[PDB]
Amino acid sequence: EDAGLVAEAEAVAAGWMLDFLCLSLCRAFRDGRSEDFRRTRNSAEAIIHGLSSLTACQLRTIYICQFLTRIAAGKTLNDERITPLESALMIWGSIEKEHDKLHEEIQNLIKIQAIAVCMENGNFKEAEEVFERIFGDPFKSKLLMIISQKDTFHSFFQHFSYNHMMEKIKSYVNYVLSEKSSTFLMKAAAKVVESKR
Amino acid sequence: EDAGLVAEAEAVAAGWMLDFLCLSLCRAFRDGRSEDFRRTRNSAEAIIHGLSSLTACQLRTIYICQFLTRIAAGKTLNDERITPLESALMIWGSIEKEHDKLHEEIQNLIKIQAIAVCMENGNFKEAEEVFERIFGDPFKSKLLMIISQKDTFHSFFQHFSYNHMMEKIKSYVNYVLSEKSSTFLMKAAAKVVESKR
Ligand SMILES: Cn1cc(C(F)(F)F)nc1[C@H]1CCCNC1
Ligand SMILES: Cn1cc(C(F)(F)F)nc1[C@H]1CCCNC1
Repeated sequence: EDAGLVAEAEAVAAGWMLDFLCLSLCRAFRDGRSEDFRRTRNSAEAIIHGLSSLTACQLRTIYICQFLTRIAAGKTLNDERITPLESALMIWGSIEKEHDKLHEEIQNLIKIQAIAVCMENGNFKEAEEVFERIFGDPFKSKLLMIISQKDTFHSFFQHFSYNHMMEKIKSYVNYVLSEKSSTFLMKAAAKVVESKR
Repeated sequence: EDAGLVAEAEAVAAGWMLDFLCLSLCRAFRDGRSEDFRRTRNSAEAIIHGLSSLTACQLRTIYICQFLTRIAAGKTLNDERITPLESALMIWGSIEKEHDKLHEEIQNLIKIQAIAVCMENGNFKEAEEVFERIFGDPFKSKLLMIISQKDTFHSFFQHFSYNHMMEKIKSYVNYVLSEKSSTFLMKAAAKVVESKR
């Protein structure tokens, strides 16, 4: 047995499992299946840990899974003092993707919602700390005012709402879902199902 | 999109990942790759948690993975007071397999080694507690004597040694390895490697 050619096959299968788990994480996120998302995320992290080295494509995949995990935990709320949406905002800006009108839309919605979710939980000191971390040198003039006067139900927040953020993210998720829908593992699995029907 | 036919495909792929991870756990166990075994075991447990229901074949697979994890931790040495080899002995007796001459050989070696590893760590009280749990109503007359006189280097233990146990287990592992070597995921992965060479 050639240990090298066996490890090479294990690496090909690890990459195949990663793409399938990303696709399952995207669908669970879109479908609102919380427990399924939690279980699939655990499987993806374990598969990723087995891989010693990742390609640029695989890095993009794991970063999407990490971004979705953070968005899923936004209203919850580890190793750092930053909030889950602030953490999603760092991932979002570092994913190797085109910075189109949808990228900026999601980015500003996450920035706004990182503050709004603190205010809605009654954490006004945290909203102030999140604000200074996100804006420390376009909407800063308005947000500082809203946070200062503790106006949780300002009309600005009703336009840039959690649902508005969640819909823009869910439409980004649908593009990733169409791109990876043709990956090896899911395509081979769907073929088996159709053979039984 | 038919949510039912998507979940069906996800279940087919989960079963495919389980067989591949079992095969990778068997090879890592046989190869002495401790860290690889640890990482693959973590991946297998996460995949198993995603599956709501398992077939008899899949139950046999997870039980082999659990048995190997326990054997790997035998000289270490959670939720119970039983030792890892005592736990391997419960799995061994409940795996749906033929009780051949190799089954009884592995069983008696595990029974003997569950006591011997306690004595070798200087845990003579634990060796006595393990003995009464394993024998509480063939070698009991001899083992009680060896444990009573704290004879860690008795010739009985040199015949039924950790290596003797480990070799019989490694030859069982090789039969499982030949049986699952033809599973979908590993066979498809190996085909890709040969296409590149
Ligand atoms: C490394 N990694 C991969 C993933 C996954 F989302 F599953 F893709 N998640 C993590 C880590 C990132 C830091 C916090 N803990 C989890
Ligand atoms: C359920 N399960 C599956 C496996 C695996 F070995 F990965 F196959 N291990 C467990 C559990 C068994 C009880 C102790 N903790 C781990």
